[PDB]
Amino acid sequence: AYMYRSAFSVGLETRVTVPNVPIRFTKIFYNQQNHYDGSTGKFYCNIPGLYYFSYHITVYMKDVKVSLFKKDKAVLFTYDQYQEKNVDQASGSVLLHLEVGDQVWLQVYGDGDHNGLYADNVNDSTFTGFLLYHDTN
Amino acid sequence: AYMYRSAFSVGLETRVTVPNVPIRFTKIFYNQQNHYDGSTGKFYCNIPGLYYFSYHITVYMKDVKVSLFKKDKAVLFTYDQYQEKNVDQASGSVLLHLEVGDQVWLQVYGDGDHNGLYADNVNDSTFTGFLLYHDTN
Amino acid sequence: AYMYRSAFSVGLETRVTVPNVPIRFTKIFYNQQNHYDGSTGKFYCNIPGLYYFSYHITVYMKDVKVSLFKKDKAVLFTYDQYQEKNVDQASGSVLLHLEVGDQVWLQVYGDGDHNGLYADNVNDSTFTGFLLYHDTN
Repeated sequence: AYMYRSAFSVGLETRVTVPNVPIRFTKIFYNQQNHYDGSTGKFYCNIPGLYYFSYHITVYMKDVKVSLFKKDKAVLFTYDQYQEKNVDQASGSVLLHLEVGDQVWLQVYGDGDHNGLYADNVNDSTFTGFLLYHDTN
Repeated sequence: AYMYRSAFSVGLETRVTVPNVPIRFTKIFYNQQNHYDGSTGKFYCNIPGLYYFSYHITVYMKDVKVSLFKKDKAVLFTYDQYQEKNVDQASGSVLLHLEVGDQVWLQVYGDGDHNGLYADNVNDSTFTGFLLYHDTN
Repeated sequence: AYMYRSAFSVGLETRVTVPNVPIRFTKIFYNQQNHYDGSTGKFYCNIPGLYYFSYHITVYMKDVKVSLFKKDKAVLFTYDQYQEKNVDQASGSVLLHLEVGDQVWLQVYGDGDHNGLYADNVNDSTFTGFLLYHDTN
């Protein structure tokens, strides 16, 4: 007996250094409905309703700005004013009503043409989302 | 066909500098049931049950302490020790069981009578909450 | 009528200084089904399904690494790079599918043998989780 379900939880373990593009998380904690696509780093709404989104990422670059995108524009914009060195750790959560076809993803902005020396890492960056409430009916 | 639903997600983009008062988030990501009131900055429970709350805010002041209030007292107290440059970015999440009429809001405390020069900003601070489980019945 | 429900939200206020062991949160914001055991500091899955987990903790030690465990292995590994003052404030969220018997808990690692002088504190660290989707049936 079918139930309107949609959720995904994905990570990176590190590498976030490319700006202006959708961050493509490939570590899958959960993506049963395959509504999230690691090839594009985008979540595709296949069920209209209220979704909850949450992310915790580590960005390796200077003056980092994080944007959570819905459809084609930034709906959430993070600019941690407490950025030290060339590493930024941003997080956020929000509820977004989505229609079928609506896309949601994360994107970073900043300078990485002058990054110091890397390190061990093994630090999980995550992007999660799930359908809270299915629309009308 | 009615369903016990209650959720809200609101932000500010910036303005939080006044302490001791409910932070009035006015940017509405979601507030369909209008259980959140931007005039008071408080969420009003209209359905008894278990609620999840989550916030990510940036506070412009020193020696900042953040409190999530339920009814009339702080249930969550955040005093990040990682403060420096008079810019505190506190976050938190918790599950609270609420009864009809219970109010929930965020409140900050600190010294804002010696803040340096501002900046571009454009940094979303958010307050989100949703009914997870409706009570008994 | 029975509803497959399972959620918990617990905190500490301060203490986390001992590494390698499951953090025992004892402040109960919610633990109605008693699925979280404050004695062992572990959540026990009593209902198979999709769970959302969220945590915001403050660790008092140096070179702090944080791990969210599922059953016996670390699922999430948080190694905040912007650490200082021997105080690490880590947070994370993720969705995990669990089977009955599966245990989930938080554990920290790091050097706490030589920490500086404490302070007021009163800083709520939290560990929360809830069943999102009950399994098949």
